[PDB]
Amino acid sequence: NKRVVITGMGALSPIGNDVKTTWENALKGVNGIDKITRIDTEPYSVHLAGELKNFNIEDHIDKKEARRMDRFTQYAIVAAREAVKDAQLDINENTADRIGVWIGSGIGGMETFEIAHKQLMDKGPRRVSPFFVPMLIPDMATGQVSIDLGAKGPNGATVTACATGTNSIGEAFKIVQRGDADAMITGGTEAPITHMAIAGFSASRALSTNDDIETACRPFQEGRDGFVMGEGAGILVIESLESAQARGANIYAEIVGYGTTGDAYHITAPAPEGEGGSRAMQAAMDDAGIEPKDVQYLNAHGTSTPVGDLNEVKAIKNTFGEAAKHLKVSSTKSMTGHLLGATGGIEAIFSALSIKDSKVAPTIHAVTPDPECDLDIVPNEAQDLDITYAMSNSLGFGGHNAVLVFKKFEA
Amino acid sequence: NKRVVITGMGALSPIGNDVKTTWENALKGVNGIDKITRIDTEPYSVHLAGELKNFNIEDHIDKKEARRMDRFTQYAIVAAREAVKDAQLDINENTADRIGVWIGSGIGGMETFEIAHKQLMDKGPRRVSPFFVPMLIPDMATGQVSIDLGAKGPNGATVTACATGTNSIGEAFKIVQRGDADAMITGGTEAPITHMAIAGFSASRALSTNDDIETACRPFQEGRDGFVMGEGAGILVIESLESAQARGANIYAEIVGYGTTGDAYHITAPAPEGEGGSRAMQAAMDDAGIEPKDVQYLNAHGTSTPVGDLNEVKAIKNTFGEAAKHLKVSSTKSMTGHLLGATGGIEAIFSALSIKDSKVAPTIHAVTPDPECDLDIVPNEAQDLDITYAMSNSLGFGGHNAVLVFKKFEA
Repeated sequence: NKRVVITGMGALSPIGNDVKTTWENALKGVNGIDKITRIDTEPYSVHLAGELKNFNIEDHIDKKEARRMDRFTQYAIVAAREAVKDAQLDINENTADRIGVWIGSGIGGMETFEIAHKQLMDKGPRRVSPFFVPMLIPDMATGQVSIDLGAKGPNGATVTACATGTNSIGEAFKIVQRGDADAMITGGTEAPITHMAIAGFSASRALSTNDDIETACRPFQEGRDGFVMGEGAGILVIESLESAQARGANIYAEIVGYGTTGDAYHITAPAPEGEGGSRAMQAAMDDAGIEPKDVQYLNAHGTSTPVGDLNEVKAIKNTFGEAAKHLKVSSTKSMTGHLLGATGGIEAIFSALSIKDSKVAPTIHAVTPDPECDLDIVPNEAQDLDITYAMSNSLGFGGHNAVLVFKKFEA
Repeated sequence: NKRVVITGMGALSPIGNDVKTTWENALKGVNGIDKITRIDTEPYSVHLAGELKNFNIEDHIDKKEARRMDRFTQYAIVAAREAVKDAQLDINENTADRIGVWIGSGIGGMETFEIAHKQLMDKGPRRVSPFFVPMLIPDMATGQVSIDLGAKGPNGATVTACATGTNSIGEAFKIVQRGDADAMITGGTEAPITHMAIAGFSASRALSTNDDIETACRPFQEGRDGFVMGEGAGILVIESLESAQARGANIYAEIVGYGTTGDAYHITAPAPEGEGGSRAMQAAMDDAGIEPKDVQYLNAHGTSTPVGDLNEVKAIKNTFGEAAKHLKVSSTKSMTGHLLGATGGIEAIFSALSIKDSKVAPTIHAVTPDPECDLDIVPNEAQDLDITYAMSNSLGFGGHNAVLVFKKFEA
């Protein structure tokens, strides 16, 4: 059973258009949420989202070969390129067949559908673009990324809502571990800031109606009224240890555990006591061959929803027990917003970078605490911390629970 | 490596509302393709499709709960129930945690999107149903299926276009094999017969505009002009050998191999000479520990497209070699149509049932033999054949290739 290491990272987030902007800004507690500029939010009750700032796709890809990509694919391509450059992974005739792509998108090409549906309705089916289908479907990020990079190994996408990025990485992890690829370009991507997504998520009352930016998203806090939608992509290049060392690559961290469970409870509501989340955390630690004692850091799912944030704390308290007081939890979503599919990818990056730099990003807006949520939230300011094992949680709609455990590399 | 066996099957297809009907009808070369009744097809050039016949959802699910499910989820629920009943898998307090769900849908809730987007446009954002999001996204079939059955093990969905059914099963296979679950309810589902899907696929020139119900879908033959769209769901209950034997379950077949590759060539067009397809077939055989000599049957992808069908034969020829003209290949899409997400599941079923009943389903409409596609396609009439190893290919849009290898249960 081969050892799997992280050799590259790529990111586009509301707080940075590359990994170290994103990461540095994350340690300074920067706010990615702001008034929506992408759409006219007049008829809605939500006007805030974590949009990418100062981002031009034409800086990265030619116009003709971009007009044929939905934003969610655009972000994946840019982030994957960054991660491959970072790992200095050479994808060529000798290596391509064993270098795969496994990038999920929870929502897919929402904007593309809206445009093409308007067309069919308002102007007839005959004027629907021949590029509609390959722009719309969730696996098109993976397909387009593999074409762009020449990667030919195992090729897929795990679509599991908010847990999409974490599951996709986990699958890619087990693909390398079983020896079916030497390297995988993996993670999550999402472009949900659209008419239909805002109207859909607020219809189901999952979105915050707060118009003020300084408290809109406030994980684990009094007054939290749902998550704030964000966009971006979190991509990892993961390799076998053999491969990484053979080509001489720098190692960020090792991936050692992956657990996934289902609540089998409600289609949108978390299972009471966060029971599914607990079983997922336990499975990931059983995979890693560790116990709760060994985990210093946990990047929480913490979306700033009443039940979610409460149920996660309950899950953590049940699973860790005594070690719950002596455990650093952070919800980086407080800065980025909930990136949906892409959130698990970006959080895997945050987690692995936390092990490397011995730091933990804060949970900003930690103003009005909660007697129910009595965990070490690493409030408002970044703390130093020596980490050996980090956890990342993703507990999304549909009852999907996904957890990854990362480990410091030393030999 | 733990041995993984198929204990249950469930199916909804254009040629039957359960496995027995579907399979029996399949061995008689029944035509599932007929004029579309789902929607007014007047402004389009395509008027045929493989719709479910005499299927009412209220026979299976109460109207109040069905109204909150897109057809693709409705199909997944009904087929999963059948496979569970078939396997007599009991999901309870002691088992649920180790029984997972992994059901993919390549397209998800196309109809739900069309309805909600229309309301958003000509009425307003506040008239959008609160059930829109959980009806729309692709992982909701897995979410709703696990809730309905109480299954709580690994929870996910592999979305890879036409290869969705096959990849999903491959993932579930690997989950049991690594011992992360005792059983998995897995497969593909799809409800693609919608305005936006017909307009989308014809715009990209992938659908036949043929009206002749008896020649619309002619896999591998002379006049083929694209695929014919179908709906349905193909669900398997797969289990560890130890588990199936402990609870006393009848075994259909064993899953022994799984390969997945990426073309890294074109978004819709197959890699030249089906090179990616060949690597996927080789990977699955390497996984299974067999050579091309050992395969008696291969359920081909064969969607009735010029380039696709030709490139698959090329892939088969390149990979099997001498054994190529001693291989029994067949494309069951000739009868069901191309079910997209569901097709991988429906074909895994056919492949496994082919090993059990030692009978191969035919490729109907094999009227005009194309000189380039010179394979043993089991023309028009079902043949008898002893099978030890069966292959199922799925090579779809986005450059995704997925191959499973099944094996007659030994001991």
